Amino acid sequence: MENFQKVEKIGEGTYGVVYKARNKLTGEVVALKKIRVPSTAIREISLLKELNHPNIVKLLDVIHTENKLYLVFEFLHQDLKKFMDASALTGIPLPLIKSYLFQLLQGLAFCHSHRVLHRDLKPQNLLINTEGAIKLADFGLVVTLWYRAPEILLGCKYYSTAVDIWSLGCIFAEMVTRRALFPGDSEIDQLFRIFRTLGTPDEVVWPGVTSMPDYKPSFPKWARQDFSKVVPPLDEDGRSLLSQMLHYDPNKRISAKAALAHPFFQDVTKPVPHLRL
Ligand SMILES: CN1CCN(c2cccc3nc(-c4n[nH]c5cc(-c6ccc(N)cc6)ccc45)[nH]c23)CC1
Repeated sequence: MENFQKVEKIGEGTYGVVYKARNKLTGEVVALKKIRVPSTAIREISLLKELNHPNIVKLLDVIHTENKLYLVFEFLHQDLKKFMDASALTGIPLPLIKSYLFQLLQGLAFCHSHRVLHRDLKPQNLLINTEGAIKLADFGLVVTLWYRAPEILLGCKYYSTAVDIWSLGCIFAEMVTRRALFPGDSEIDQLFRIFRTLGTPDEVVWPGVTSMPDYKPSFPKWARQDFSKVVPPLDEDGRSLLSQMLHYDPNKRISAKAALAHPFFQDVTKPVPHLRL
């Protein structure tokens, strides 16, 4: 760790803190996460090092010394959140939204084929570069609930890769409308905001829902809203794909692999964004 000079504090979480740092040796500029421990986690992390893909932020090295764990990541220059904020008055052009969505589905298809889940996708841990790339970061092993799948909120303990598809659907929506799709400030408000838009789930659309740990018969019954009202600007191919990413039933929810074959992506390209760094 003496091999690193911290340049500036990049992020703070409930696990650790992230710094932009320079390797006094390699010369490289990297993102250094200071985790503040389980041997099983040492092996869990050791496995993430092999999980290498163009759309996953590279774990360059793992450094375990004393009562600290440091993870050295590939550095990227901006997060999607900042880019969304910066594009808020014009909106991200559709071709770029499509490219980012496609690339993220590629990243997820990869992860998921290795039975790895992200669990906590959000704009803040999606990182972009000048080349038009977007990458998955901050894999999960005040907390924002806005992107949480309904099965998680209802207490499902052994949830699936489908949770990441739900999160990405919410992010897709957000890029298109320039507003959070489900901005809840508590678990129940998150759940109820979902219900109010997509309708209160029942056994018809989601077999087994009523026997989930935190499901309550006393949940209010709201009707599903018209989808054309939810992401207006978006064309029918986009809305179609979104609806399949936001299916209640995790087993009906589209896979990353299947989503990549959706008609929406027939004309996909790779624009370059204009980044102000
Ligand atoms: C809230 N945001 C976060 C992003 N922040 C940020 C701003 C500007 C440039 C940034 N570059 C990063 C970054 N590069 N590489 C990373 C790797 C992880 C990582 C961490 C954990 C894992 N597991 C994998 C990768 C997290 C963050 C980064 N983050 C940046 C701005 C504030």
